[PDB]
Amino acid sequence: HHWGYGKHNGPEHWHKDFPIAKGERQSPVDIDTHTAKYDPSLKPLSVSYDQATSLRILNNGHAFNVEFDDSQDKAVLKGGPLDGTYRLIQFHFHWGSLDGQGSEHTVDKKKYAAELHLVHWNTKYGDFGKAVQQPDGLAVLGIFLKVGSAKPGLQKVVDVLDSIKTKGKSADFTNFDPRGLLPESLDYWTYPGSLTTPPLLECVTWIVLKEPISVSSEQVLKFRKLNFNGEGEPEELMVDNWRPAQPLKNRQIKASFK
Ligand SMILES: NS(=O)(=O)c1ccc2c(c1)[C@H]1CCC[C@H]1[C@@H](c1ccc(O)cc1Cl)N2
Ligand SMILES: [Zn+2]
Repeated sequence: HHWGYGKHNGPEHWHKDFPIAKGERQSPVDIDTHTAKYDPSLKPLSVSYDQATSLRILNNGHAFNVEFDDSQDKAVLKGGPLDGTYRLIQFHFHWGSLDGQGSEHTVDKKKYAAELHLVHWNTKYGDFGKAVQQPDGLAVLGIFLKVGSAKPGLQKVVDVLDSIKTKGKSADFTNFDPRGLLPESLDYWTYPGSLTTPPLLECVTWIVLKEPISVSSEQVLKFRKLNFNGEGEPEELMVDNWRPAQPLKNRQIKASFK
């Protein structure tokens, strides 16, 4: 009886195994655009992905993860609210059963069809396992997906999903360039928060881009053909793998922009 996104094991249940679920800096949150303050001291974000080395794509029973070689400073996130250098380790998405839901963060209570998380760890903690124990261990770059025009840079992801339909399946996934998933603008909101799944550790600087990317109906439909279950188990479609908005509590969301 492991955590998941069903009626009996979903987000309202997680606090029983992970009491930090009701903590002081939980993610995601609603971004009230009128209450977020412009912080003219925030530096522009630095996204250096030109040497990014993708290795593998994995269905972990909760989402699919595209994993990167993070054994050197290849793909890094710096500037914005961050002190130091954060190394890209993996990306994944959260998505809905319908185009009207799927994102974890909301903007004035608006839900997007999906949300991309580019996950980075602080290189002063040496490994991701150490970083998740620190209040400034991770920086997650969050990008909203809306349904409209196709995102050409996503199609290589969409087309390998047949090969990792069920929990525990992995496939080689080399030479994938995550710059193809970025919107034009790097305008962002930032706040201190948490992992959005168990173990819900309060180790994340969230950096949420204002500008969504557009993906096609056919592209998101392929996300929705994935399975939460293992091979040879009854089919349960991988949909609505998103946690809802958590209380902001004693936090301010800052904007990089007016
Ligand atoms: N939706 S998200 O981007 O907020 C997110 C949610 C859950 C997890 C991650 C990212 C990644 C990133 C850091 C820890 C890691 C993971 C975990 C797995 C195995 C481990 O041994 C440790 C950890 Cl903590 N859990
Ligand atoms: Zn995530």
